[PDB]
Amino acid sequence: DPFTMTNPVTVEVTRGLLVESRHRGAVAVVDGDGKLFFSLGDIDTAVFPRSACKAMQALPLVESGAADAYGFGDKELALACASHNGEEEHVALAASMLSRAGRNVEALECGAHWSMNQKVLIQQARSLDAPTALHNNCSGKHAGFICACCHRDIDPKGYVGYEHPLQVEIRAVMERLTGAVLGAESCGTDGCSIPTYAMPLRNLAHGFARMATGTGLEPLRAKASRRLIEACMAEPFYVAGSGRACTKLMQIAPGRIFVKTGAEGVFCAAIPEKGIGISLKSEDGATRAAEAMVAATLARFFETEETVHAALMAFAAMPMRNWNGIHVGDIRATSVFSA
Amino acid sequence: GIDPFTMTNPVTVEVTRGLLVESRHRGAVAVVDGDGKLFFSLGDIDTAVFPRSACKAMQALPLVESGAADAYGFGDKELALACASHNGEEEHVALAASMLSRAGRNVEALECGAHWSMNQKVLIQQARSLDAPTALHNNCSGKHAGFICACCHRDIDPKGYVGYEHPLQVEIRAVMERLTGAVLGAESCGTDGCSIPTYAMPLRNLAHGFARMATGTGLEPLRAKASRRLIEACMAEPFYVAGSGRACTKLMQIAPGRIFVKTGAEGVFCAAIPEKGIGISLKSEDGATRAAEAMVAATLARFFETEETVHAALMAFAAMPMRNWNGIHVGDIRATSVFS
Ligand SMILES: [Cl-]
Ligand SMILES: [Cl-]
Ligand SMILES: [Cl-]
Ligand SMILES: [Cl-]
Ligand SMILES: [Zn+2]
Ligand SMILES: [Zn+2]
Repeated sequence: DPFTMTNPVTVEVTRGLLVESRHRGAVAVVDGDGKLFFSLGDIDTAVFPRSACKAMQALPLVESGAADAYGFGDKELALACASHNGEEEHVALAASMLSRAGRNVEALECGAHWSMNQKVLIQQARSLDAPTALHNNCSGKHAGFICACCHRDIDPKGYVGYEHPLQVEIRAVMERLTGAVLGAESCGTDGCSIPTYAMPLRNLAHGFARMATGTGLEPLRAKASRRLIEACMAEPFYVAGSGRACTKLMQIAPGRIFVKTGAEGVFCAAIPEKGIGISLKSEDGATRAAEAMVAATLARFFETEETVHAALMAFAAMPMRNWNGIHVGDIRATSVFSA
Repeated sequence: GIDPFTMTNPVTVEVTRGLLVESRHRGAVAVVDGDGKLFFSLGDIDTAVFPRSACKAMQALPLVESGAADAYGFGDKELALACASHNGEEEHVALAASMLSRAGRNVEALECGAHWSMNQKVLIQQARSLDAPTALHNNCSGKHAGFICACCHRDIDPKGYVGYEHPLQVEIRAVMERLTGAVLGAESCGTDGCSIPTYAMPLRNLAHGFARMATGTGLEPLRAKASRRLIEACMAEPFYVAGSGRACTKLMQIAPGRIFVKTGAEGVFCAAIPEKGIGISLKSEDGATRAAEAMVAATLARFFETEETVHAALMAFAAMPMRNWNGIHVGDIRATSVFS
């Protein structure tokens, strides 16, 4: 009988001299042609990408012509690809995207939530009675969905539904990019009420490598993919925002590194100039582990660019300080990433 | 005297989405009776684990044994707060402030630092009413008020009470060694979130320590009495141990007066069932609170299988639904069959 191997320990969290907690996980690094550069752990069992694949889901917004018809630039494209903090800049831009399609917050079907970022949440609490759908981290993606529908005269009502034309189109796009089979059996409902399709990490990484390089893509999809990847790297605040790893990681080497977090410990990334796509998951779903793992994986490709490498290693290995500012331990990606 | 077998910890908690397991947690559980006999276990219960806040009731023994709690007229709410990782609600803050003032001190005596509530609803209330939190809002402020009170009652200068060789920390090591039978020293010590020592020890020893506090077995009369007072106070005033929305408080409302529980940072739980002579400790390998919560409920449930209403209420913590922002059920967080 075959079985699945136990995932290796990818991240340790120390206190004093001891490992206090440990995370296991898996990483796939795939080039534009589909060759596996590097991997750790189980890259074949299907994993939910959650928000990490928002740039794939943003392809309808661009390919439909809607982004151009509505005058969207890199900030709107980045927001369409974002799990944003719900800061005022994000909420205003989502509202503007909807308004250009003749719609408003009432068209959003994602629901509302308070910021998961503590400083932004404090700001929101002090200025709002309750968040609205615009504050949802997925509001730019859903504004992008609504814009793709309205530009094409598709009724956006029910755009979250499995057989709404928008979800039909997103399945076709993601199957083409990743080569995975996306069906009801491997589908769940995402935090924002749209389908999320579990697929192998190997396929997810391959899909990001294709977006990053154009390999295997028809001309319009290759061009739209470049636009999205470049918009995210050009306006990284709009992908995440203040205090956030995705934003800071895309400020290390401006215009060269694409990253995107997903809920439950997922990260996707790409390095266009190296032809590389990356996907990963921390087995237990911890964000702190996925962040350390994506920085340590990226660092493998910048070892001779000392300033970039040092900045990535500062996310791969990070100090923890207590409320008095005393160093108590570290969160560190393990040696499997440098071997 | 060869070395024990190494172990990979089993999957104790699954998090599903749709038809699939989305995330998984591994961990370990020790259940020990008052005599030190191992009653049930899963995973590695012998490698040292930091208990973090889960052992606050052990650290509260100086407050009671010194005579300070009685000298200051404290009741169960103050004892519970001394044992608490509280939410920083107004009642917790006011009670820590009055424990300090009854000892002739104030917020400036606290050496733990300040933080915003880890509970989101309380955070929102704090943000709307405060420019910044103070040390009284720290989840450990009742414990640290207890420390300061223990010092002041005995005319021990509380300044520097976080330090490794302050008399209070010397006393805490002696208490915790007696209760747990573990060796506590600098090599197995770290600094806690509140700046005091935290000592790694095997889950087996931590569970035994809670079984001893719960039963009195192996303890001298004053320590057995003080331990009863602390465990009873937590069960009597469980809001003061944690607060609104919190697992420790809700778990202590299932079977009033019968189940003691306490969370610790990084996925630790300790528990006791005094009437059954049982102490419990556990850790999620990755540190996730959601896993530790499911594990403590599934472990407790094994002791109440013939008490259907208590069992059902515990099972609702062992397997909990997850809903998205629209209220749609997306999956569940469930303790696995290793608990059966
Ligand atoms: Cl969700
Ligand atoms: Cl294509
Ligand atoms: Cl800490
Ligand atoms: Cl004793
Ligand atoms: Zn979403
Ligand atoms: Zn503490």
